[PDB]
Amino acid sequence: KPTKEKLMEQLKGGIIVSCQALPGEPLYSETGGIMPLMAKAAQEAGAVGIRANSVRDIKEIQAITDLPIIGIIKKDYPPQEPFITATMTEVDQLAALNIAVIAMDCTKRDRHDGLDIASFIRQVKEKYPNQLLMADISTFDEGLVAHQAGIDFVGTTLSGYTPYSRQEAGPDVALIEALCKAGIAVIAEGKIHSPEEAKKINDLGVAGIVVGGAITRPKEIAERFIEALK
Repeated sequence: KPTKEKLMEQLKGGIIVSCQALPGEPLYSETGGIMPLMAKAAQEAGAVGIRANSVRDIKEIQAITDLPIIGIIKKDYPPQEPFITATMTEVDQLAALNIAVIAMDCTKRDRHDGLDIASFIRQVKEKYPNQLLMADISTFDEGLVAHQAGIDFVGTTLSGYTPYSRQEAGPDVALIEALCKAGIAVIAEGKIHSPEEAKKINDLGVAGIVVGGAITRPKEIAERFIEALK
């Protein structure tokens, strides 16, 4: 449980690496053991944090690194859309892992539990006052709503992954900058594919930067190489 100040010191000017592989992906292992190696690679490279999904993966990663973890549990709650740490059940399991940050879908979309997002954020903060939280959002207003509700960090991971957000390819640098200017602790995340993009984003004065697929999804990296040849 690092203080926000201490965590901000740790994350500033560095790269957080998202080490995820869902069933169906080439690096998904039913018995685990792959994502911890990815996290180890990130640590050896000089990464300042890890983003990880699932109780299993988080625990395996904790076993090999002391880097702070942003943790999520991806689980569908149909008919509603959110799946990144969608209900208190996922929050509770993540709280039990003793990790630095819990990230969760904080979009404006209808929630399975019927709560408005601000109410849920307040509920989590009331239940776990000592837990730092990150709001995965898609739009500027969603970031503002989450911040006013008491979220510690606002992340841009869902921009381009909701129908009403920016659909264009590449990182949502306009959203990142706008949130930074508004005086919000921003963790830039989503579609950051090149070191050049990462530097541009870092220059905006973000609290942190998460790079995922560009480091830890060889399939997606290879696809981009292959596409350039067409």
